[PDB]
Amino acid sequence: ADTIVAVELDSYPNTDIGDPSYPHIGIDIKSIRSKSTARWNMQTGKVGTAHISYNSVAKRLTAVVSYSGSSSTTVSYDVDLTNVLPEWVRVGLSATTGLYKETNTILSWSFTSKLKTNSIADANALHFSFNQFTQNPKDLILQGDATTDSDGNLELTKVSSSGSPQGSSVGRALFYAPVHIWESSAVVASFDATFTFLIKSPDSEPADGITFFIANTDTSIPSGSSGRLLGLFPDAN
Amino acid sequence: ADTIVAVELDSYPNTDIGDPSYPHIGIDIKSIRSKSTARWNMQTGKVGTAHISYNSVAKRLTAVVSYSGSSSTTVSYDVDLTNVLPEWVRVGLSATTGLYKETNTILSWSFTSKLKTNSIADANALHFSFNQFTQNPKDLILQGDATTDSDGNLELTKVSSSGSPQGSSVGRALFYAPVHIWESSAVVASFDATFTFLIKSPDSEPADGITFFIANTDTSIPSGSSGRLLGLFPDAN
Amino acid sequence: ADTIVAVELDSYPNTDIGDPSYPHIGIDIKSIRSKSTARWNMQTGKVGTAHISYNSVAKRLTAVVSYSGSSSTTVSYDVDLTNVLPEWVRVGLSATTGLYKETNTILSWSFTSKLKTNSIADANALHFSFNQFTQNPKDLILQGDATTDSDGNLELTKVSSSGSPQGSSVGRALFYAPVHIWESSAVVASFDATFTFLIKSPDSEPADGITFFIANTDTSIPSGSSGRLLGLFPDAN
Amino acid sequence: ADTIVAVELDSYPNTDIGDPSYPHIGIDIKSIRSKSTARWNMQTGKVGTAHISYNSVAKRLTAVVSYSGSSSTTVSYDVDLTNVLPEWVRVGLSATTGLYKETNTILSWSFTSKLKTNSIADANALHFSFNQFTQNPKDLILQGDATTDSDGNLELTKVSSSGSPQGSSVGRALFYAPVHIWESSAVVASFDATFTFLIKSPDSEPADGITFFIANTDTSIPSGSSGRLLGLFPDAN
Ligand SMILES: OC[C@H]1O[C@H](Oc2c[nH]c3ccc(Br)c(Cl)c23)[C@@H](O)[C@@H](O)[C@@H]1O
Ligand SMILES: OC[C@H]1O[C@H](Oc2c[nH]c3ccc(Br)c(Cl)c23)[C@@H](O)[C@@H](O)[C@@H]1O
Ligand SMILES: OC[C@H]1O[C@H](Oc2c[nH]c3ccc(Br)c(Cl)c23)[C@@H](O)[C@@H](O)[C@@H]1O
Ligand SMILES: OC[C@H]1O[C@H](Oc2c[nH]c3ccc(Br)c(Cl)c23)[C@@H](O)[C@@H](O)[C@@H]1O
Ligand SMILES: [Ca+2]
Ligand SMILES: [Ca+2]
Ligand SMILES: [Ca+2]
Ligand SMILES: [Ca+2]
Ligand SMILES: [Mn+2]
Ligand SMILES: [Mn+2]
Ligand SMILES: [Mn+2]
Ligand SMILES: [Mn+2]
Ligand code: NA
Ligand code: NA
Ligand code: NA
Ligand code: NA
Repeated sequence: ADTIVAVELDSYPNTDIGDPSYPHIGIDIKSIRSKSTARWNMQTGKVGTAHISYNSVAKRLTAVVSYSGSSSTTVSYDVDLTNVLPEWVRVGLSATTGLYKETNTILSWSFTSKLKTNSIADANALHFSFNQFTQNPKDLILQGDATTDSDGNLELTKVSSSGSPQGSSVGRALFYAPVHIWESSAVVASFDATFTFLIKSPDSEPADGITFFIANTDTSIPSGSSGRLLGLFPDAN
Repeated sequence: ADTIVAVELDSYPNTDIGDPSYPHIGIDIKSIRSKSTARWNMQTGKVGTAHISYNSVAKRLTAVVSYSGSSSTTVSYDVDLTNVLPEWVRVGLSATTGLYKETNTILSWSFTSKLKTNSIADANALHFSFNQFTQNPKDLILQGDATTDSDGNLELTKVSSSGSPQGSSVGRALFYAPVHIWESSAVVASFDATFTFLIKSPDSEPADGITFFIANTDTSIPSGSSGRLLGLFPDAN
Repeated sequence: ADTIVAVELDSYPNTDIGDPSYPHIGIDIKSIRSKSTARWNMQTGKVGTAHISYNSVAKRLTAVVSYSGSSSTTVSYDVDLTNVLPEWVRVGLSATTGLYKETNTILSWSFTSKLKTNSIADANALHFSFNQFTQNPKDLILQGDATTDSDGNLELTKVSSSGSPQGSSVGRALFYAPVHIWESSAVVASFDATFTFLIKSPDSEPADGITFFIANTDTSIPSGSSGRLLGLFPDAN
Repeated sequence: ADTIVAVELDSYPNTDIGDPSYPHIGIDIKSIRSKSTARWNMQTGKVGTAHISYNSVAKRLTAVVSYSGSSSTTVSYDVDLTNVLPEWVRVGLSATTGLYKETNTILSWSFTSKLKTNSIADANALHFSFNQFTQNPKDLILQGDATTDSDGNLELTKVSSSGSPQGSSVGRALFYAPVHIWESSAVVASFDATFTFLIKSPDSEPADGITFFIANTDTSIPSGSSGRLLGLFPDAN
């Protein structure tokens, strides 16, 4: 199995597998069963922003999800990532729909990782930023249903040519380069990610969610990971 | 009185005013009496590095102080900085000697502050980096005894022309521009600082310490802030 | 007199003092009489963007001014800036109106300066970015008529409470910190600036222009610098 | 054939194929026959630094190669890179030896590419920085003889376990991710690279050189590209 750490924007409460009884954001460490969650007043049809951060000194993975003038939902979790992840990883975005559906539309995404070693200059750095997506994003590994559209958006899950979301979809986008997310001689390892997103749905209870995740480099969509497993895990353990 | 938040590298245990009984690093919020400390195996005559970070989501101010191959001392403290500091601040370095003495030599210093508001692009940013100091550092406000030397170092406290440290010294260096360190509409406010330093001393128990601090914009060295008060506070309350 | 290098967005052709006979962008080195100009299809009432760059190896100061889908005007000039400017400068924006008028509204501004010396890490850096302006921009030196408005814009020249531009106005905004724009031991010195702007006017021939400029640190608006002298020069020599 | 743009640090004058009669730096556009060269006072056994820059407004590709206190060699060339390179590229370092030999040791490498579109925020960015190299650099495509060593250096050409350079060697290292180096709607495209290097040799006339290059994404070492062709070209046309 892969090794996964994620920030989930989970629109659909799957209380049979431990979700709280509301839409929520969560921090996931090697399980769909979040280690920490917060209530999320998700707003269909409005552009949201997520900002995720972590550093190895603080050892606190945090996320905030906002809609302008609209709400600010925050979650954090204390964890030593170096003890969980391999030292080389790929970073990505995932999304699913199930019986119920929603767009999982990414409008922009940025990511920064640093390793520091007793200088004002980083010992290692990686940064990428997209404020739109090309028709042929050569620096993305697209998995499952994920595609880019004529508007420059990344559609993680399937949408029809009219823009309507489809059920039973899974898709992911990984940055092409492996990231050296920790190294045993570094003094500090830190990372930050931001993305903006648009979730539209006609459904009473839109589903299922989208995530930013960090994984082993050769990560692939697990078999059986549609709907409530957000394209990340093979089961609900 | 000024309003001060600091990371102290405190070489001299002043147990009468609450220091632990060893050299230590500490996080100071409006008092010399640190809110959190860690033991510090300080090494005279070796170049050290300090890395300080905070973000408004995590609400955890952290520092790590290292000497290569030598030791890694870390301290953190959970606090909401926006509720403590004014929204405009100056950032700086301070140092003192007292009866006992040490160089408080800064070899490099960098600082980054960001404000983010629902885009992959910062809503506001400030960054500065010095890997050496000019003879006339026009972007620094030098206070007290602080000066730059012919080697490109910032000598926060007095040193003789042979390089020997002097007692009863206080000095500070502030970045010239005010920094907008938080703002009530921002989704996230974050800052990072790094500096490298050299503390030499002939004394059995070198004193007194050096700090990175954040203050009201018009901050000045308090009267009576030499030695154990590290140039930051007018008393030990 | 001050020492000035500027990029001018010159809406009004003052052919008596050497302007071409059209609105134009220009590179100005110690004179209002541009060293290089390009025709500018300026569009009142639309948001424009300017990007300015220079590096000491290439020795080519360049600017591009764009309106989305609208036009792209570019100018460059080969010059060794280190031989013209003092090693410490302030950077700023200036604007004027004269008999004829226009808003000189700045919506965002960023600036980066680097000094490099045989490492992958900069020897010195300064960066600032504003994507809006506070009511009390403590890190700006406002000169003349320049003010910030309730919308978060910087109004370099006077506008009425209805937003109508006024004639015979001059204003400038400088970044608070001096910038070490070159240093004799650096291998490379480089700088980049971006701003976005909005020029509205009811006038047949809107006037007079706005600039990004670099000057001696103590620069002030010259006497007699309204209208065609864009707040930068005391005469048209 | 591949499509190549390079900055060459050419230690060995191959005057039969157009080199000047001295060690030199050069800018290469689709040929080994440099479009522009400068004399280079190369210093065996000393660490050097190269800084390379380009932007689409200025249209001037420049390089400077320095040894501290030692010499500063600069070359530039006016060219519109968007008309030469594909819009997606890989970036890399190459080196060769031939009959005569030298180490082609890279100690650090950084690279930044930006695309800007009428905001203070980049429309697209990629940055990477290595201040040393891992034993298994998962974000590098190593070609030919290139390897990383136990000291954290990248040895582009073969060296023995005692550190002695070998003849008839070719090697390259490419960054794993493709780079979107230009795009037809961008207002500006810019890139910067820095690396530090160490060239040791016992030979009277050390050979052959090392380069930073930009190529089509699927670039490979051409057959017959050892020695004077610096691993980049299949012939001397
Ligand atoms: O998309 C929402 C959910 O739809 C499905 O689960 C169901 C939620 N409501 C239901 C109602 C009926 C039945 Br049948 C099923 Cl499986 C479900 C499953 O696909 C879940 O994995 C998914 O989280
Ligand atoms: O520099 C170390 C310290 O020296 C002084 O306190 C003393 C430490 N040891 C002593 C021994 C004797 C006497 Br007298 C004095 Cl005040 C002290 C004071 O200046 C303190 O503020 C300072 O922390
Ligand atoms: O704002 C545009 C210009 O208005 C003035 O110059 C004039 C341009 N057209 C005119 C027409 C009449 C007279 Br009177 C005057 Cl001074 C001028 C002067 O204020 C110029 O400096 C300025 O460039
Ligand atoms: O490494 C230096 C050079 O060595 C070779 O060319 C020669 C330079 N001096 C010579 C002297 C003798 C002979 Br045989 C040969 Cl091929 C050469 C060839 O391998 C060249 O491609 C290379 O630039
Ligand atoms: Ca769920
Ligand atoms: Ca103390
Ligand atoms: Ca004019
Ligand atoms: Ca050659
Ligand atoms: Mn959940
Ligand atoms: Mn203390
Ligand atoms: Mn003009
Ligand atoms: Mn050559
Ligand atoms: Na878009
Ligand atoms: Na130094
Ligand atoms: Na605005
Ligand atoms: Na090294």
